[PDB]
Amino acid sequence: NKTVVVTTILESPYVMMKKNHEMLEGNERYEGYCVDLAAEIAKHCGFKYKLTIVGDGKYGARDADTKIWNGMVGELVYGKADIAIAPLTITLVREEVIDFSKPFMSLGISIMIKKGTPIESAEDLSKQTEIAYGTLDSGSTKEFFRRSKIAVFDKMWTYMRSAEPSVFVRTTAEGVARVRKSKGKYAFLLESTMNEYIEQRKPCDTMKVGGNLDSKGYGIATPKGSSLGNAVNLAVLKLNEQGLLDKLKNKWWYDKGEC
Amino acid sequence: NKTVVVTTILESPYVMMKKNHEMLEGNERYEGYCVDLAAEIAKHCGFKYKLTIVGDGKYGARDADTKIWNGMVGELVYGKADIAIAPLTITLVREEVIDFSKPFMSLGISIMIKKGTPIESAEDLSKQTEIAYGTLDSGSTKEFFRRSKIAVFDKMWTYMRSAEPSVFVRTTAEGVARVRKSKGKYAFLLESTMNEYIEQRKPCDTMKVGGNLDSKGYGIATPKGSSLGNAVNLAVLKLNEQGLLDKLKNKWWYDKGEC
Ligand SMILES: N[C@@H](Cn1c2c(c(=O)[nH]c1=O)CCC2)C(=O)O
Ligand SMILES: N[C@@H](Cn1c2c(c(=O)[nH]c1=O)CCC2)C(=O)O
Repeated sequence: NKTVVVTTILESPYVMMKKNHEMLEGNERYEGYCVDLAAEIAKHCGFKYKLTIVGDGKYGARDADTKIWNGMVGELVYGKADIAIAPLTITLVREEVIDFSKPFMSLGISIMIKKGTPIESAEDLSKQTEIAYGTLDSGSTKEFFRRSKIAVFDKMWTYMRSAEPSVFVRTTAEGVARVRKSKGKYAFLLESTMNEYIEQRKPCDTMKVGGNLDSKGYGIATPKGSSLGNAVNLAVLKLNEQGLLDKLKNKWWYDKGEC
Repeated sequence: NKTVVVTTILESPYVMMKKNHEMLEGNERYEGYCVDLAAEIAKHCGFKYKLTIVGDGKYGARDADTKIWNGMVGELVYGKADIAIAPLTITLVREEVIDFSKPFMSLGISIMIKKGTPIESAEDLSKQTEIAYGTLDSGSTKEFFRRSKIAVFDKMWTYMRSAEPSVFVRTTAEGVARVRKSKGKYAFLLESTMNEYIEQRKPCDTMKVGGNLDSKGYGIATPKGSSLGNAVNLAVLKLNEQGLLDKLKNKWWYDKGEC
């Protein structure tokens, strides 16, 4: 009856503006993993959709003061969009306010260094200060450290929230650029699948080291009680079971790898 | 109000009989990953429970003809249990008849060989016959090959269902024993986490080879429309975020690894 409003975010290689996008219109000006994923889900759920880029360019966090949800989560919570299709992490605080399909991608927080950086693990970073390190300000990664009770991760958090100048960045591209220009003096803590993607991008000067600090997954989100919830969940399971999600990952990560 | 009836299955190291269990009673008779997980979930959701072993010793499949569900899924579907806590794979067909919490453990189908077997991937396997290979005669792994349309997995499936003598086994233990006693002439297709578990068990003559064929997860299951659903799902997320699920895996997989 109505065109589904999808909220997503400009994050390579999930959703990106096609080259010379000015000559394009609607959904055709975007390309990426979640762009392809959106098409598949729509086709399987039988619905027309419109891709929109989240107004504040954020994922989703609740302000402790105003208790207001921002980012894509907020878009769904306050009814500005019908569904969110992006690298959105399934978390307890978010699951309490919105619904998540089963994960369409598995991942965990990882460490990105400039090749050559004498860092092999989180503990390595924790017991040193020569090499600074941070995370995306805002996001599930930052929250992980902020809420963790585990010795190593709590030590890291006390360091990061106190660091000066700030060790946090506004976007992934900023973290990546910061690592690249810090001559091995800055390590970026980000989600493994993004870490892996950048490792295959010129100038091929970064790499993921160590194991993941945790294990989470990205899920398709819908506002609570949404009628699309059930169908989308089944669509995600179906797509994964047919190997489609694996192919989409290959296509955007390695088929187009530049290293 | 009522003691929650938990249905689980004897599958090491998820649920196992303690030494001299005849000396013990109730839940104290069992130990393992799911036993610990069950206790953690119950504590967080605030309910008393009784661990029970699924009658037919199966995970859950629908009979094509009678369309009746067996195993743990069947116990939930037909109201014989309130919740299922075990290495139960989240699949589309199952999600259509029961509810699953988000995954508490990630996995994928993998290849188990006796040390020295000249096999490294599903493709090697599919391109030969001297080395027999199969899976459990029941479960998601078997179902994966049965419904797969990917050339490699289809070829493998056509071989397995035609194979004589039968390459399917009644249980993991049998799959392992067959691998262990086949002089390298039999490979077992099983879920990664079990493969990894057995690789750390004496005689230490088996190992995992190649990447996983797929990417899936185990979830706590409840009957569709169960009131326990929400709280359980939230509990799994919390346990994961606090890092308890990772601790339980280390404890049952590596802390007591015998190799
Ligand atoms: N997925 C997270 C957002 N997010 C993302 C990346 C990261 O490194 N850290 C992080 O928190 C890379 C892409 C998105 C969320 O939902 O908050
Ligand atoms: N997890 C599956 C059951 N199962 C299991 C293993 C396997 O190798 N294959 C399989 O289908 C080892 C652990 C249990 C299900 O839910 O049906």
